[PDB]
Amino acid sequence: PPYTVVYFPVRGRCAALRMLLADQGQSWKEEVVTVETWQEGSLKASCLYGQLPKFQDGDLTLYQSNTILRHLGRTLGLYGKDQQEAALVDMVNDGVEDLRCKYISLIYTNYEAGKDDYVKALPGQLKPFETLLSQNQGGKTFIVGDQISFADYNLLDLLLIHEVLAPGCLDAFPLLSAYVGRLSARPKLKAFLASPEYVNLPINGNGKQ
Amino acid sequence: MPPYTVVYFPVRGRCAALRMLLADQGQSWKEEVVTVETWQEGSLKASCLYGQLPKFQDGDLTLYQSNTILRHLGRTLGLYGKDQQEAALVDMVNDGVEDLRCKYISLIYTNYEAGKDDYVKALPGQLKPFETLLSQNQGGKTFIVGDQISFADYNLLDLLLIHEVLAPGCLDAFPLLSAYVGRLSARPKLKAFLASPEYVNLPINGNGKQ
Ligand SMILES: N[C@@H](CCC(=O)N[C@@H](CSSC[C@H](NC(=O)CC[C@H](N)C(=O)O)C(=O)NCC(=O)O)C(=O)NCC(=O)O)C(=O)O
Ligand SMILES: N[C@@H](CCC(=O)N[C@@H](CSSC[C@H](NC(=O)CC[C@H](N)C(=O)O)C(=O)NCC(=O)O)C(=O)NCC(=O)O)C(=O)O
Ligand SMILES: [Ca+2]
Ligand SMILES: [Ca+2]
Ligand SMILES: [Ca+2]
Ligand SMILES: [Ca+2]
Ligand SMILES: [Ca+2]
Repeated sequence: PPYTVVYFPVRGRCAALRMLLADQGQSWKEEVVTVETWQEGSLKASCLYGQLPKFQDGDLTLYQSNTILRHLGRTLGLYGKDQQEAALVDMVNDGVEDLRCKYISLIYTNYEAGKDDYVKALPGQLKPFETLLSQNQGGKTFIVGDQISFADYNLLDLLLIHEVLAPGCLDAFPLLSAYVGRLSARPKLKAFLASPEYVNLPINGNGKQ
Repeated sequence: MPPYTVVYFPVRGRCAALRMLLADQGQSWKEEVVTVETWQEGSLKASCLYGQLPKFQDGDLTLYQSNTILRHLGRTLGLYGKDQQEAALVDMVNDGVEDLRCKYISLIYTNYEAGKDDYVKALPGQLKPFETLLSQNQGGKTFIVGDQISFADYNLLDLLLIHEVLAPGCLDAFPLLSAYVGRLSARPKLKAFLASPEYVNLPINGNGKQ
């Protein structure tokens, strides 16, 4: 396969790029890194920023989950139709990463005491994505433009993991709700999301969700 | 009138790198300044996509997210690598810059007193990947990716400048980063901008800490 994904046995920051690859019919190899192997230190020391994911595209080695998403976006034509739409794609993805950031901070550093405040704040954090859908073909296509982009895969994962954290959190948002259903029904993606490759990995590395 | 408008607090902050980019590229822009009082009134904030600044206008294109603005100017002004592989390396650098900027912002705004010594102790391990990247590209003598400037250079340069204010001499451990700061800061239009009142008379951050 042209691609290799190197990561812990978790969905985490590789979930969206895996959905992208599956949906696009691309083949890849998973190199699973155990925490025992990670704690040994040598792989970590070799990583540019001492972190995973690490990704290989033939001779090219990449780090940074959003670098991997933008690279796949660029090379597979999942980055909008022109420079103006590419900027809108980036603006969506940077917004997804900000909330993913907040989610990861809750999960790994403050889950027991901070979940109440997080869930209370969540509608205000999701509403921008509903507003963006409402301004693009009535929400009937994708988050930017009329073709899928890497930002759609990242937003879709963000929405899925938030439905597990806070069940019902999309019920006030009809366009986000319909978008989750529509993209989740794309045949290759539907098959991936139902497969044990996806279903039998935990969302996060500490067993919280 | 200029095609660009930057809408921000009277701070360098997350606009410093994109302003350096615009000035070094000889582009004109308008600064729209937002006071704390205006921000607190709430109307502008409610109208912002994610409730935050910067906001950037390029004609009728309205953008938010500082790295979105950097990438957009990187596309439209040809500062995004020579091909697809280089563009990915440019992203990889910028995402690393943003991760450390993140940590810097968290120190400055939420934990300066108690956290500064720990931060400064961790800092060489956080700067070293950028020294390593320079060492692997033409011996560190040109740019952070490839042989032409990219938006990631302006963001990294800003990152390095504010860390020298936070931890003077921190680049003494990193000869290629140190020479790089000096070199890029000497580019004539950028040198002029960095010396000018419109840069020097803004604070680095919004809370008076640096
Ligand atoms: N920007 C990079 C981030 C990559 C990243 O964070 N990788 C993590 C896994 S997902 S991140 C999962 C978890 N993150 C956190 O615990 C961060 C929570 C809080 N907000 C904080 O800033 O400390 C974590 O593993 N943090 C790492 C740590 O602090 O030790 C990793 O490799 N960790 C191994 C390591 O660093 O040794 C990307 O997008 O890929
Ligand atoms: N991802 C966006 C970030 C934009 C952003 O953070 N904008 C800030 C100014 S620079 S950021 C400076 C400062 N950060 C902090 O106070 C805390 C940083 C820590 N990591 C945390 O998240 O808790 C801050 O203003 N945090 C926002 C806040 O809590 O009000 C803003 O508009 N704030 C006004 C607002 O939100 O109302 C981008 O890249 O442009
Ligand atoms: Ca394998
Ligand atoms: Ca396409
Ligand atoms: Ca339902
Ligand atoms: Ca324009
Ligand atoms: Ca160029």
